[PDB]
Amino acid sequence: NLYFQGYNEADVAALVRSLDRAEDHHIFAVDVLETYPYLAESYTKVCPRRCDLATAAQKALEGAYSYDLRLEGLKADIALMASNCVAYNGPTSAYAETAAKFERYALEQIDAFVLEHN
Ligand SMILES: COc1ccc(CCc2nc3cc(-c4c(C)noc4C)ccc3n2C[C@H](C)N2CCOCC2)cc1Cl
Repeated sequence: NLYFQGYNEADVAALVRSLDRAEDHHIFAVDVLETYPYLAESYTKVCPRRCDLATAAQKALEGAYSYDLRLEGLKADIALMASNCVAYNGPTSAYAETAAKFERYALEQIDAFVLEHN
């Protein structure tokens, strides 16, 4: 599929929005530094690169993920969200457990979208 015309941006953005779960206490909804702006110095030392679901839904509408055949770019942004949460909060916290659960749920929804759309 060398000439894949890309996934519909609105469709990808609705997929990203559906990854924001109440069972995850919405911890991935918005930038950590929008919620905790004074954490910036401490958080950036550990996590130089950040992402969140509101930023990803915005990037989806700009077409940031549309041209990856298997939405590899979106999967990398989900992995970053999850990884930063494990790294900043520690592997024994309930946050790290929520990050691992969210990641597994998100990759399954991404794969089901790819399979459905194609
Ligand atoms: C895993 O168990 C929980 C998870 C989260 C909480 C506390 C809430 C929380 N604890 C949070 C921790 C983070 C966070 C931090 C700090 N570093 O990475 C992440 C991700 C980010 C958001 C967090 N949020 C949600 C923030 C307060 N909200 C803003 C308003 O809209 C709803 C969401 C409590 C529990 Cl019991």
